[PDB]
Amino acid sequence: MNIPRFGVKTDQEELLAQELENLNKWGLNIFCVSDYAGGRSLTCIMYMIFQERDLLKKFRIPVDTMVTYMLTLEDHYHADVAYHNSLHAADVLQSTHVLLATPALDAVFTDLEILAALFAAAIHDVDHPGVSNQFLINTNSELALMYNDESVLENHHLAVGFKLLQEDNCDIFQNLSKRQRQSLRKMVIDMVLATDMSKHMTLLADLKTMVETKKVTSSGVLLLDNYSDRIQVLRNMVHCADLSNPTKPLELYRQWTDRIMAEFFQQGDRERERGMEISPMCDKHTASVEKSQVGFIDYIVHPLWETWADLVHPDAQEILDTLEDNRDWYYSAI
Ligand SMILES: CC(=O)CCCCn1c(=O)c2c(ncn2C)n(C)c1=O
Ligand SMILES: [Mg+2]
Ligand SMILES: [Zn+2]
Repeated sequence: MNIPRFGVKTDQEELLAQELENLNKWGLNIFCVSDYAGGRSLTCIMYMIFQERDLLKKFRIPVDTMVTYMLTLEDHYHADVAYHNSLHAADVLQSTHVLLATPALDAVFTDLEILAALFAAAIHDVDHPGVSNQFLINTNSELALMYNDESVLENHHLAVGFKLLQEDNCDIFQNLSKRQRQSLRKMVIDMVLATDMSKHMTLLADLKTMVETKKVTSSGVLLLDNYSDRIQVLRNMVHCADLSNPTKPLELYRQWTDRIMAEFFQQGDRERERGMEISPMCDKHTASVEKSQVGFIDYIVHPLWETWADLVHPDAQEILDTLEDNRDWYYSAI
């Protein structure tokens, strides 16, 4: 291919150039990006980010190969799924891109660790069917049997993300050294596996413990002396970016909330048809969208982002406020 300016073919190039000025900002509107990029946000944003960080040249990644992988990856997100489609992936990627550039983490991560995090973010939900792990377990699916009921979807996301590199002209890591490929794989595994919600408690516990014994340079920049600490920060970062929806401008968060409930209810419908015990928040006949988000933010999202903010202080101060404003907004919408 000839490679379009912003990676994708668009009829609204300038309206798109407008939004991409927010590429490095929390305030980026990915819904607009999707609209202006013919529904290919993940391909667009990943291309932009990779140019922005000079990652194509750094790792000697042919552009045509990069674009072919990204389109392939995007195609394996399900368009009929309400929330867990390529838009969610583009969102999580871009948030991750911002969280990497946060001042308190300046010159901490290697280029490889950066590359891994962005690759993990992009693939973390590929080929999601629109139902939870427990649904795949209860139905005795092939997937749940392969992976022994443990992080089924997440394991599936890793398998699919990596196997796609083998489709014609998709090997974006072809010029990486063996050592680097080995190392990237590990990091990506750890990060994607950390997006299983049942890992959240331990993840946050470790992050909290990290925060209490943190050491800083003269500048305010965090000092992560060794590898083990860094991947712990990377795991939490992608996890944060994954649950970053309620930290965004209210206009966006509400649209995310609508997408997730549609997905949730659609599972519930299917659970009902099959006479299965309905999963939490999936019963359209008894679910309070507004209560659920307040519980979610109170028990999961605030504790998570608070701890992250302590770690990167004071870089996340505005993000934390926005979460608290959004919490309040949903509290009063009951
Ligand atoms: C709007 C948004 O952030 C959806 C992505 C998170 C999905 N999600 C949950 O995972 C969840 C939840 N409550 C408990 N849990 C474990 N809610 C409300 C939720 O949306
Ligand atoms: Mg996931
Ligand atoms: Zn996700």
